[PDB]
Amino acid sequence: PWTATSGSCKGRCFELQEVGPPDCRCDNLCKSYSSCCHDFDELCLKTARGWECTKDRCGEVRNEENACHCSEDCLSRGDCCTNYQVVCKGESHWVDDDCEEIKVPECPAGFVRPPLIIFSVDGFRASYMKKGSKVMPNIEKLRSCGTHAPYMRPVYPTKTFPNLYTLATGLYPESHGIVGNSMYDPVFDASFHLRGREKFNHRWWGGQPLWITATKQGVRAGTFFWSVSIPHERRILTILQWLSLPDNERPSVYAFYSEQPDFSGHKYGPFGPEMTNPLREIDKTVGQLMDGLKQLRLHRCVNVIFVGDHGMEDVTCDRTEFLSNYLTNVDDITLVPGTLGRIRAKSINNSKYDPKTIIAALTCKKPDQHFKPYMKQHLPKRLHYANNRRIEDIHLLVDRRWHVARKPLDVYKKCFFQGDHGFDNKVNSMQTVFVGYGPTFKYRTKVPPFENIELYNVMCDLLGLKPAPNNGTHGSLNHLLRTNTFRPTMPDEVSRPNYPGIMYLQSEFDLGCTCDDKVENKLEELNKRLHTKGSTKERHLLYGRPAVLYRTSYDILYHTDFESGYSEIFLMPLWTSYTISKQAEVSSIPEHLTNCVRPDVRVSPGFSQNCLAYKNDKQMSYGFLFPPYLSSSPEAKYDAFLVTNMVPMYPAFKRVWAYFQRVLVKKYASERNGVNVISGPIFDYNYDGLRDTEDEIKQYVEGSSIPVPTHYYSIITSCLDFTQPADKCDGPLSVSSFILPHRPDNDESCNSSEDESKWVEELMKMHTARVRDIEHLTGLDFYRKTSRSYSEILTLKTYLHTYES
Ligand SMILES: *[C@@H]1O[C@H](CO)[C@@H](O[C@@H]2O[C@H](CO)[C@@H](O[C@@H]3O[C@H](CO[C@H]4O[C@H](CO)[C@@H](O)[C@H](O[C@H]5O[C@H](CO)[C@@H](O)[C@H](O)[C@@H]5O[C@H]5O[C@H](CO)[C@@H](O)[C@H](O)[C@@H]5O)[C@@H]4O)[C@@H](O)[C@H](O[C@H]4O[C@H](CO)[C@@H](O)[C@H](O)[C@@H]4O[C@H]4O[C@H](CO)[C@@H](O)[C@H](O)[C@@H]4O)[C@@H]3O)[C@H](O)[C@H]2NC(C)=O)[C@H](O)[C@H]1NC(C)=O
Ligand SMILES: Cc1noc(-c2cnc(N[C@@H]3Cc4ccc(Cl)cc4C3)nc2)n1
Ligand SMILES: [Ca+2]
Ligand SMILES: [Ca+2]
Ligand SMILES: [K+]
Ligand code: NA
Ligand SMILES: [Zn+2]
Repeated sequence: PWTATSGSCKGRCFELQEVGPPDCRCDNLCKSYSSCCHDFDELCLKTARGWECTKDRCGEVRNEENACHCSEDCLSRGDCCTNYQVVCKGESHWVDDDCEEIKVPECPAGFVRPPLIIFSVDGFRASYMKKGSKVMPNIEKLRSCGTHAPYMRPVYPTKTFPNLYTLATGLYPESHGIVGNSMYDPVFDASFHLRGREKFNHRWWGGQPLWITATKQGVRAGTFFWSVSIPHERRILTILQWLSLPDNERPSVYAFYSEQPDFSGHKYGPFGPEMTNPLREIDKTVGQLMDGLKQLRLHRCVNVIFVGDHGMEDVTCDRTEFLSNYLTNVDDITLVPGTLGRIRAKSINNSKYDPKTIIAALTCKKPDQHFKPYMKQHLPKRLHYANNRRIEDIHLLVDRRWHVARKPLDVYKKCFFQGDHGFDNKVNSMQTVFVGYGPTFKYRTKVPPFENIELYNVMCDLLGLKPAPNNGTHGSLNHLLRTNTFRPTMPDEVSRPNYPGIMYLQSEFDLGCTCDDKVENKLEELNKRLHTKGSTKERHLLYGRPAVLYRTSYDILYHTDFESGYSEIFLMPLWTSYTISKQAEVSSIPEHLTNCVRPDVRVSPGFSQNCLAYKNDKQMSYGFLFPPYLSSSPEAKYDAFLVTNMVPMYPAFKRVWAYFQRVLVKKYASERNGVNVISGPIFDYNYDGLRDTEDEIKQYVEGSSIPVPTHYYSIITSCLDFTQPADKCDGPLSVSSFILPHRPDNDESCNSSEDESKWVEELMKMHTARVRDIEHLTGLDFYRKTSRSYSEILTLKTYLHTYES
């Protein structure tokens, strides 16, 4: 691509509209494209006399060659050194001023809205805010005076370009398309890398990033990307100069980026003694910006976000696993290596390549194996890492502190490095930072940790923009904001339930089921009638019926111990809701009821499962959504064996489910002072994170229309103040949820030959989920009827229980 570098940057330095080749460029990215005009360094990257005013420069004659000015005309030109008022005019550094609440924007005449400045730092691990506090006074003041989270959760993989582009779009990497720092797109037949020019091609970058959302809605944006050779001081000066533009030309949104502390963290590890200086230098850059804003009378006008992309872990060349120690055929694969693995065939002409044999050769083969293979559809759903053709079918999830590589020579013909990142985004070392400071943010406010996919919505709220469709939950971060909150309405219910009564005689059913239940009292007869009409429903359905947000046919079924929403289309519940008090007792399935399945006289035979299909299907068994172990009485236990409570389960999966139901539910009720459980199936055969329609289901119980779930979920809710029982909670709630994969083996669990007490809870913790994850996968809307604010409930639905110490 040819450039006419003989043009000039005169009057165009850091121009905001980029110009078309062959014309030469003067914008903050021209260096990256080898396209700057011949005089860009001379005019636009001045360095003379450095970055600071000194007493002797005060009131100097302007010399246009100087990097920044200390002349009397510099404030009107907008090009003072950032410490000009401190050195020359007796002013204090911003960091030395007391924190004073910004109740309203205090903006210069002609400012239509508070500008937003995003100050992005690469590799800034969450714990640096505490561990580095003594050397980061400007950042500690933003943090203590503004709104801060103890940490912000990045997206997987915890790499730079996936995370920065998620910050910009509100999208998961599988949706925006930047699924790694390295990628092959088989449709394009094209490779994306950190080095080189392919990564500039727009076809890689999907969604709508914030600078485009702004520009389309009439809000002007600074260019967010900076060529690496532009010094940080010059990036700050360029932002301050843009903020001095005339009102009609001046952007409202800006970004600064620092390559530190990531650059040093790779060399020295996250807490290497060499890491103090990079933290001090980032802090000094924040101080330049804040002093510069104070000079422009913008320090009580601009909203500042201080945010990282990911953290940093200790990783050394010696902690590398080699695929050459597992695979015979190592020359027949291409590996994307490091802190994750992605595997595909080296040649699409090789008809000997078999993913199943590769997976099996990588599965629990060495006792302390430091990675686990997955077909991407079997990855924890909370990673949202499958629905992109750029994500290879075979994935390796690498243990924190480790790498994977194809063969040893890859590690020494490429130890050097002491830090790296990329691992599972629930890993503590990978967590990063969020601070918001300014008029629109709250004052001296802590907020709970949240995910970086939520920030795009908030940045849109700060700018008065309608966000493009994204994976945030708009409103979930309203508690960060003083004003500009977004006040969503609950989605409208699409399908109303049927409330069937007794409509069928037992002999109408030819389901091939049997139950030893022929055992016969007017006291207990009215009572069973009241329980079937919903007399215990306020105990077992604590937060209202889930709303069904798509068109379908389903029945509400009431029972003593549980309530369900029973799909006549999928022949099983969409949800089953029950409450277990701290005092509840566990019981056995009585010997005479081991194989008991009972026709439900409220549901037609034609909308029922049948036991014959399970008998004939030699791979598939069944379980129950409401656990028979937690029946309130022997009489109530018969309800748990209704055919309307049965769901298809592989034997291997029933090991996990029966341990959850028999041991773990009661443990959680004990620990949390009661729990409310909502359980159900999920169908996601196209791994898009969204509810399947019936025509997407790939597997049925043999000989039947009974669809097989890809996953089983549970939502486990209790009172945040555990001095109140789950069923009498006046205040905020506490939730944990999971999305367990419905697999025919426990190959994921290397210790599965051992007692469930040694592996099942570990599996469940890996498959922890947000309620929102379950909403996407089911088309249900939970917590419709609480005493809590809708924004509070949205925050609850985005909560992830991480199980990190
Ligand atoms: C996270 O939030 C995001 C954003 O909301 C959610 O993603 C949305 O999900 C929708 C459902 O999966 C999806 O809607 C589809 O849009 C199709 C048009 O798509 C283009 O236009 C939009 C708007 O500008 C654009 O954003 C799209 O961008 C994608 O594709 C480009 C490359 O083409 C990428 O650069 C970009 O990164 C992005 O890729 C991602 O999404 C695509 C799917 O669009 C994936 O395949 C990628 O892997 C990656 O994840 C596009 O440029 C529209 O055509 C669809 O409608 C079809 O389906 C319905 C089914 O009923 C049918 O009625 C229609 O007739 C049509 O069917 C016909 O085509 C079928 C497929 O060829 C065919 O099989 C049939 O037989 C028919 O011929 C559909 O509406 C929307 O695009 C995305 N948007 C984004 C940004 O990803 C996401 O779900 C959220 N995640 C969670 C878990 O909640
Ligand atoms: C070489 C090289 N490798 O990386 C970079 C680089 C990375 N990032 C930026 N700017 C970021 C992009 C972004 C996205 C979203 C938000 Cl909210 C803020 C920001 C600022 N500039 C350059 N140059
Ligand atoms: Ca990074
Ligand atoms: Ca799906
Ligand atoms: K069977
Ligand atoms: Na196993
Ligand atoms: Zn890095």
